[PDB]
Amino acid sequence: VETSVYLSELEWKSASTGYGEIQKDASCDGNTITLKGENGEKVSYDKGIGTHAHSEIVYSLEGLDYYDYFETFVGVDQEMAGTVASISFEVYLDNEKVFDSGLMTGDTTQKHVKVPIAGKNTLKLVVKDGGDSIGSDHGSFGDAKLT
Ligand SMILES: [Ca+2]
Repeated sequence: VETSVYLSELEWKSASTGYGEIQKDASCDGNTITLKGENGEKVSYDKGIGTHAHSEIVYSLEGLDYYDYFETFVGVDQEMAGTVASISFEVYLDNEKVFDSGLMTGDTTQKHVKVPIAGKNTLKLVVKDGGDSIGSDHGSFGDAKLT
């Protein structure tokens, strides 16, 4: 088995997005995924999932009970720096929310997610539209993986 498994290596049970394709290892516009770093500069990610509010992406963890955590960084993909981008990220394990970023705009520093998955069957990623419109709502999951 792999020591970690990127979500981009897995097939989802279902996936919706507000634009285009859910992109494997790229932003929803097909660029290298970038998030806002603590120093104000971009942080680039080789692996991850790029999507667009409103998005719900559901993965089965059947045959993946090997792993302790789901880990990822989340934020507005910095291809939309300077825009009206406004989103939130939620992560569910089975039927409960385990992570909620609250509102993130283009300048909001990326957030790290590390949630335990032991004993759970289903991982669901949600990108919501910040309560305005989906305009510029490009949300990326940097380094998203089971580990
Ligand atoms: Ca929005």
